[PDB]
Amino acid sequence: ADTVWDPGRDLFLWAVVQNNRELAEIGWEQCRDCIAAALAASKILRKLAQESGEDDSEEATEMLELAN
Amino acid sequence: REETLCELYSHLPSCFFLRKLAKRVQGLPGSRKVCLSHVSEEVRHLLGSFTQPLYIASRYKPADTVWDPGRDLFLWAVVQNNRELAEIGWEQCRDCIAAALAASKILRKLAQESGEDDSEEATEMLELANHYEKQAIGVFSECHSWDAQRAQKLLIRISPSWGRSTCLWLALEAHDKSFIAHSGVQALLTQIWCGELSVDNPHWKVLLCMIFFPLIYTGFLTFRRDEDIQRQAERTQQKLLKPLNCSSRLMSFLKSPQVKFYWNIASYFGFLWLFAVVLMIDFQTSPSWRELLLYVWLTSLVCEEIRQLYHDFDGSGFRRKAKMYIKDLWNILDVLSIVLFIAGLICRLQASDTVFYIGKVILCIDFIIFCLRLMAIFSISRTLGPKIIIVRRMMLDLFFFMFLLSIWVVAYGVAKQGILIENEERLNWIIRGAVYEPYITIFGNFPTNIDNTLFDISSCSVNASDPLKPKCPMLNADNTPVFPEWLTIMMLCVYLLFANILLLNLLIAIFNYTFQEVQDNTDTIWKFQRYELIKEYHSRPALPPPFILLSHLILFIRGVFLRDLPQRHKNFRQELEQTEEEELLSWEAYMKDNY
Amino acid sequence: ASDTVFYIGKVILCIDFIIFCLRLMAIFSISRTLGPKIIIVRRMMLDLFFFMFLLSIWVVAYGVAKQGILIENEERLNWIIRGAVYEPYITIFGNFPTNIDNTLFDISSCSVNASDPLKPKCPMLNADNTPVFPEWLTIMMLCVYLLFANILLLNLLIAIFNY
Ligand SMILES: [Ca+2]
Repeated sequence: ADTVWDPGRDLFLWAVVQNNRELAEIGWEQCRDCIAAALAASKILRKLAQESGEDDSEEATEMLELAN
Repeated sequence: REETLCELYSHLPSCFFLRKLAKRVQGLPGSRKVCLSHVSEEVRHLLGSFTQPLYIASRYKPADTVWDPGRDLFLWAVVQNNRELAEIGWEQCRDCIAAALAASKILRKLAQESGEDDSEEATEMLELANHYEKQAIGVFSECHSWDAQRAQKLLIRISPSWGRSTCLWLALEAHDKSFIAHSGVQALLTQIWCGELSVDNPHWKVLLCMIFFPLIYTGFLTFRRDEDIQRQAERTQQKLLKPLNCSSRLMSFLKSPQVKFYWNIASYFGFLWLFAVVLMIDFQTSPSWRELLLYVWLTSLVCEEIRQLYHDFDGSGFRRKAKMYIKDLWNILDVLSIVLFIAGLICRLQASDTVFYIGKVILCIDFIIFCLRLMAIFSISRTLGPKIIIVRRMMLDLFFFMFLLSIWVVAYGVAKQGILIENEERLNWIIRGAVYEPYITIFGNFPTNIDNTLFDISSCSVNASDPLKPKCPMLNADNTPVFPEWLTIMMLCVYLLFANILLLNLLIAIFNYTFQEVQDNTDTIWKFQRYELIKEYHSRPALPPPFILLSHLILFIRGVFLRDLPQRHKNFRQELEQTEEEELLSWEAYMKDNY
Repeated sequence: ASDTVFYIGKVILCIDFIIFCLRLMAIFSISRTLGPKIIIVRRMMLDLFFFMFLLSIWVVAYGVAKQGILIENEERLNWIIRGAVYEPYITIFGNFPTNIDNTLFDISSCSVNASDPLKPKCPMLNADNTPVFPEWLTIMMLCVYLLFANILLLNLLIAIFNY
């Protein structure tokens, strides 16, 4: 029930969850703490790459390379 | 104009295609007058025996044979292996997902059957074939993202410009691995495989509803109809073609291929258990009642094979049907199994005791053929051609090494029996102690292999002992061999080393190398197999092979009265309406330029 | 306090001991996370089961044929399974000189129906002390079966697990 309002972490999450290589890199420098944000993005990308199933042209290459 | 092109085929440079056409004309540029059908014959031989001819002679720009000028320069530039003149020719084409795959198949077949020259036919032709495969994958993956529901219409139509053949058959006949690893083709194949029933049903639910019939009626299985009419009607309306009714759902569930696969494999296991109990427990002098079911079963199975021969394709020629029917491999296994069973059934009621045993042996061999016909379904692939390419080479190399080992073991055997035994007048002991024992020796363990002393079981005092005794080694003193035992051990060590290590390691090197290449080849083998299952379990009637004659009665009675199943295949091959066709082709030409 | 369940409880405690001794090895080898185990356990167990099914078909075929050709109909069902699925299954692991165990009459008794004390029925004889079926066909068939079962399938199994 903390729920702080940080505008830096909104564009970064919105750009990570749709797999945008060049729009999350713009979003990352606006963040406040950047050792938690990168690791949270890496975990979201690896889980979302795992549970795709159907399409493996996107979810393997793009998502695992962006997570690394 | 016509015949400007005929001269264009006349001016072709020296190539393997030109050598084939020159061999055909028996029964250099500018001299000849090549008719187009003479080309069209060899084009069919490279493209496949299935398709219709491309060029009807003196029927140009008038048995479809549409006149498209885009597909002439592209074919003329592909068949002479021009990397930079077929790329110019490709953008002038009308449909470019069929053209690239047809070019890929022509290049791979022409690269295979060259034989003599392998500087050109390996590198240039296989690289160009992979190039056009990649171009087709790029165009289709551009088309699939934009609409995702017209792409499946695009993969299944008939193009008249390539011999009335569909794009999917050109794709999977030439073994294009990266075009079938793509997602849209797999979604289309899963949509065919699941049939009337909607996807996302889990695996166990299908079998559990196959066990209990009203469980499907209780809403346990999602279907295509209900989900489609629930989403389609509501989504369109709220943002702004009949309901399945009382007794149709039973036939709709029994028409599915996925359920039909399980209901055929269970009956096949039942057949194997029935034949296993009949062959061993009760095989009486007279045919018992249990053994009659076997004969009724086969009769139904032979009628099933005759119906597959009739209505797998619609070629309308008896050579045209049988020539492609025998080109299978699973059908070959079935043909051999039925022939062995018929020979057994001829011999089995001889009423003379001499042939009663031989018939039982024939039925045992037929059982081995049936139990291998099981494994053919889940492991081997359908195509007759690619098997020979590796079976011949590896069997030939195996035979050569085996011959090389057999020479060595015969040498060791003849010498070893030569040195320590008096001339033997019995020929059976010669082979039994010269080829048999050194052959069995090399597989034995090295401490066990030392079995050497003068006199244990050999008897030689009066000629030879008849009850299974070899002649003794010659003795100088009482209980001694004139030949020292340590020379025998030294010679056994040399023979054992050279035979045990150096040759067998080469055998294990070759077989293991193929095994590692085969196992490490690909991950798309199972996906390719799915498509091999889909056709045969698609066409076959619903009811299992015990009651398949019940389906044969209806389908045979319907066949001669009024023509039934007017679309023989309606989920694979489709003939688009002419008003739709142009709008369909224009969309993919736009997507090609955008790509 | 009833003797029937006193033995079953001891068996249950032995299985519980096996679970405790594996709970030892879980500490020093395995990892905590439940999820990543299934990703490889499911695939490798499924591939293993498919190959094993493929081998079982072949050994059942060889067993049913081999007992089919040289024996009179057997009225006892236990010897059918015991000499059709058990012996070809134990054969393929044996050494090739040891695997040749073939002659007409050592331990089989068939003169009056079947001998009850653990004797299979004899192969049929035409002459005295001879099989009507030649022994070299049995060896030739054993060589084909032994080659195909011993090499080609098990090398694929060892290829996957070793990979
Ligand atoms: Ca068939």
